[PDB]
Amino acid sequence: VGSLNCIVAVSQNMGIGKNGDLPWPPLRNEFRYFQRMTTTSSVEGKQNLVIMGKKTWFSIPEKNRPLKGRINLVLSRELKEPPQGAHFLSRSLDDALKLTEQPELANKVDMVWIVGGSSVYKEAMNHPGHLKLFVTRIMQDFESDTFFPEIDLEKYKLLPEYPGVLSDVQEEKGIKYKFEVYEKND
Ligand SMILES: *O=P(*)(*)([O])(OP([O])(=O)O[C][C]1O[C](N2[C]=[C][C]C(C([N])=O)=[C]2)[C]([O])[C]1[O])O(*)[C][C]1O[C](N2[C]=NC3=C2N=[C]N=C3[N])[C](O(*)P(*)([O])([O])=O)[C]1[O]
Ligand SMILES: CCn1c(Sc2cccc(OC)c2)c(C)c2c(N)nc(N)nc21
Repeated sequence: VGSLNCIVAVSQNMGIGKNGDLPWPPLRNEFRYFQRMTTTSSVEGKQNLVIMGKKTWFSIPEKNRPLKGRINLVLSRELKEPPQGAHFLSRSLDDALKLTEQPELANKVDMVWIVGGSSVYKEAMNHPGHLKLFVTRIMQDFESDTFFPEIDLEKYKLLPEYPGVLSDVQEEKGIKYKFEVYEKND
């Protein structure tokens, strides 16, 4: 199994969701970028795995589920099986990651992408090890009911460039946003 990564899009006041949807109106290229980053392997004959909490899964439009060309794994202690359309179910982040080391998954999985929500991000961010955060900065405040955890810039370095990620500002529907990559290794 390769890289462990988080990917998120966040507002200026650290917002990631509101009422089970994004705080902002849909941004076409942000969706494209999320799709491109989580799908693209760098290891022939392998697939990336996406790990998300239950609320995150159900927040994706049913038509868009499962995230195609990726192995879809949902985190939940209440569910007894994977949701309709999902591939795997685990009862914790550790278990999910433990699960990648099984004869089954071990040789099929390139990158692992945590795609939210807050609690999943928090646990990954605070766990020792090599981790990147792919952060889309939505450059306004938006009304939100769930937030991205604190990024500790003592451990997470903002990268000055990263291949296949743009460095300038984008804008859709009057909303400016930028892509960022942070790395820690501890
Ligand atoms: O953590 P969750 O997925 O839900 P949260 O934090 O409320 O997120 C949903 C909101 O945020 C948006 N969003 C999601 C990802 C990225 C993103 C962005 N802008 O990039 C935005 C969505 O649109 C929503 O508005 O789910 C909570 C349930 O999942 C289970 N959970 C989380 N973590 C674990 C876990 N189960 C087991 N282990 C772990 N580590 C829990 O399920 P339960 O209650 O046990 O059945 C949580 O309830
Ligand atoms: C495209 C919006 N979006 C989303 S919601 C979404 C995800 C995939 C498909 C989809 O179809 C409308 C919606 C998530 C979970 C997500 C994420 N973790 N990181 C970034 N940078 N963007 C994200």
